[PDB]
Amino acid sequence: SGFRKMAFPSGKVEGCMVQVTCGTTTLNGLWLDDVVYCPRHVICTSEDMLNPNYEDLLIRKSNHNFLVQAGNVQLRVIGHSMQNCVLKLKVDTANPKTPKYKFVRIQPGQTFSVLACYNGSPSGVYQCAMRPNFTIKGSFLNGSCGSVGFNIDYDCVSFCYMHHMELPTGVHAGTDLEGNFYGPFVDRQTAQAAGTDTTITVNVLAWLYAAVINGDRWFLNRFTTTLNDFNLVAMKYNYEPLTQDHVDILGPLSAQTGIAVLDMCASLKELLQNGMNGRTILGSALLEDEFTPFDVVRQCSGVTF
Amino acid sequence: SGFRKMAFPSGKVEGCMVQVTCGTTTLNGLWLDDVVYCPRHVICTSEDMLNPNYEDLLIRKSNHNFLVQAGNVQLRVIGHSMQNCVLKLKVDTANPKTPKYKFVRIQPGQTFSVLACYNGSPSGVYQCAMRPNFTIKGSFLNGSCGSVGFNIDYDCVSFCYMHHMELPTGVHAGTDLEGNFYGPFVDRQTAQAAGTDTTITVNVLAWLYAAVINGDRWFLNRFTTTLNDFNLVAMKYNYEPLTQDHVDILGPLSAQTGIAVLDMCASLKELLQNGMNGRTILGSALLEDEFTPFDVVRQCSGVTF
Ligand SMILES: *[C@H](CO)C(=O)N(c1ccc(C(C)(C)C)cc1)[C@@H](C(=O)NCc1ccccc1)c1cccnc1
Ligand SMILES: *[C@H](CO)C(=O)N(c1ccc(C(C)(C)C)cc1)[C@@H](C(=O)NCc1ccccc1)c1cccnc1
Repeated sequence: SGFRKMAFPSGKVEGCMVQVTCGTTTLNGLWLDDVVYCPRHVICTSEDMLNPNYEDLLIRKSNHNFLVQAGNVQLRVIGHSMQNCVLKLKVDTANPKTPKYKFVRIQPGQTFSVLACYNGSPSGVYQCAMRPNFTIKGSFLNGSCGSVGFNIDYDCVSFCYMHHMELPTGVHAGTDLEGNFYGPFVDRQTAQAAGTDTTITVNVLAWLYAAVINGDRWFLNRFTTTLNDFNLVAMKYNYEPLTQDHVDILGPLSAQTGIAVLDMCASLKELLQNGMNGRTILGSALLEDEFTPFDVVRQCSGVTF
Repeated sequence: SGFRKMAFPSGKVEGCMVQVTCGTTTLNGLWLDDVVYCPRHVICTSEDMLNPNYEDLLIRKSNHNFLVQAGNVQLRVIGHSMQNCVLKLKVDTANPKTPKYKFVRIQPGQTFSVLACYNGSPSGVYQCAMRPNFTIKGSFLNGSCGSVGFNIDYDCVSFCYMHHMELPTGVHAGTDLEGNFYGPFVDRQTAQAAGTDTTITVNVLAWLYAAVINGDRWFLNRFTTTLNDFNLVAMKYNYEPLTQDHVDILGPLSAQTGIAVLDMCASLKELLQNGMNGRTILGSALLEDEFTPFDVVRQCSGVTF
C-alpha cells in the first residue's frame, strides 16, 4: 500500500553523465556509444546571450576546444556537429556503460524522471510531467543544463528531455534529444511566453483511481455524468477535455475498482465545483495531475526493471 | 529555481540488490562485500506468521537452504547468522559493485531515499521521512520486503532502513541494518499500535525558508513570537516542540533569507491558526514536513555526489 511520486532508478543514466566545457562554460552532457550530447549554448559567452548566432559561434570552434570529462577519464573529441539546439561531439571511445536506449519525443501530459546534474555529477532524481504548455515544473539551478529526463522499460532507457533553461517565470524549458524544443521556446535570453496551462484531466482521474485502490474513498458519489456534460465543467475549471481515447486508457483501472470512468468523472466534477472541504486525498489537499494511468498501474502492480 | 521532493541517485544501491529465497518465500537482500542482509522473516511460511519462533525456524535451515541470485547468477552461501531481526548470509564472493558505505541508525524526523525493489530488481526511488512515531509512509507492495533506505554523502552510502512489513493501518515499519526495529514493532502478524504521530516542526520551518528562497512569500507577516508562546500553539496543533537546537540548525537558512527563526515561527503560528485560505506554498495546500534543513540547503545549493 501507499502512493508516492516515484522516479525510475537512475543508475543506467548516471553512467552516461559527463562534463562538457567549451572555453568559459561548463555544463552536463550525455555520453551514449561514441557521441556526447549537450545543449548548444555551451558555446556562448555572457555577451552572446541576448541573441547568439550559433552557426557563427560554432564556426570559431574546433574539436580540441571541447573538453569532455567522464568522471576522471578524458574523452578525445574527434568531430562536432550541431543538430537543432543540441551539439553532438564525436569522441574516440564508446561509453562502456551505454544502456540499451532510444530517443523519444513525449506528448504533453506524459511523465518522466529527471536526473539533475552539476559538473557532470548526479545530485538527485525526481518525477515530473510535461505540462500541456510544454514547460516542466522542475528543480534546476545554474549549471543544471544538459540534465536529462527519461523513462525506463525493463532494460531500455527512453530519453525524452534535455534541460536547457529557466524562463523568467521560474519554470523550465528544454528539448528532445534531437535538439527540438518542446513548445515555442528559443535558446536566447529574451522574455518568452509559455501561454495558458491546463490541468491534465486523464491524470487526475488516474490518481483518483489510485486513491480508491488505497482506500481513500470519501469522494465517491451517487452521481454519474456524460462526456459532453463533464467537458463543460472541465473547460470552466481549465482542465483538458476528456476524449474517448482517455476513457479507453483508463479501462484497466476502471475494471480493477469496479468504478465506471463516467462515474469517476462525476466524482471529479463534484470536487471541482465544491472543493475538498479541508479533506485530503492520498495525503494531498489539491487534485494531483502528475501521475499517468500507466504510472498508477505500475506503482499499484509492482513492475520492475 | 523550483523545489521538488528529490531522492538521491540510486545507482550505487542498485548494484547491491539481490533476490533471497528460502524455500517458498522470496524477498530482497542487500549484498555488501561478502555478506547479504535481509529480513529474517524470509524463513517463515504462511502458518508461521502469527508468532514465529525464529530461533527454532533458523535451526532447521542450513547454508544450502538459502538461494541468493544477483541478476543472472547465484551466489554461494557459506555461512548464516541472525542479528536481531535481520539474517546475515555469508557468501563466497565479495560484491564487485560494493560502494563505500556505513550503517547508521537515524533519528525521527530525518529523511532518506527508498529504493523499492521486487525479486531483487529495482522498481523506483522516492524520498521520505522517519515519522516521530517511527513509521514511514512509503509505497510498498507484497515482496518489497528487504528494500532499503539510504542517504549519500559524496561517494559514501549510509544505509539506515530495511523494509520489513506493512501495519494494518497501511503504514510501514522496518529496521536499521543491525536488525533493530525503529519503534515498538515486532516481526509477527499481530495488530500493533504505532501511537500518536506529530508533525516535524523544524522541517516545516525549513520548507517555509525554501519557499521564501523560491519567491513564495505571501505568508510572511508583521508579527513575531517567543519560543515559549510558539510551543503553546505547537502543542495544540500536534506539532513537535521547537528547541534551541532546532533554532540553531535553522541558522544558515535564517542568514540566507534575512528572516529570524522566531519571525518565521510567527508566520507558521498564523498559518496554523488561520489555514491557507485557498492559497498554496511551493505548489502545496498543506504544510510539508518531509524536508530537513539539510535537505533544503542541498537542493538550494546543488551539492553533487
Ligand atoms: C545552464 C548552464 O549555463 C544554466 O543553468 N542556465 C542558462 C541557460 C541558458 C542560457 C542561454 C541564455 C541560452 C545562453 C544561459 C544560462 C541558467 C539560465 O537559464 N539563465 C538564463 C535565465 C534564467 C532565468 C530566467 C531568464 C533567463 C539556469 C538557471 C536555473 C535553471 N536552469 C537554467
Ligand atoms: C514482504 C515479503 O513477504 C512483504 O511484502 N509482506 C510481509 C511482511 C511481513 C510478514 C511477517 C508477518 C512478518 C512474516 C509477512 C509478509 C507484506 C506484509 O506485510 N504482510 C503482512 C501484513 C500484516 C498487516 C497488514 C499488512 C500486511 C507487505 C505488503 C505490503 C508492504 N509491505 C509488506
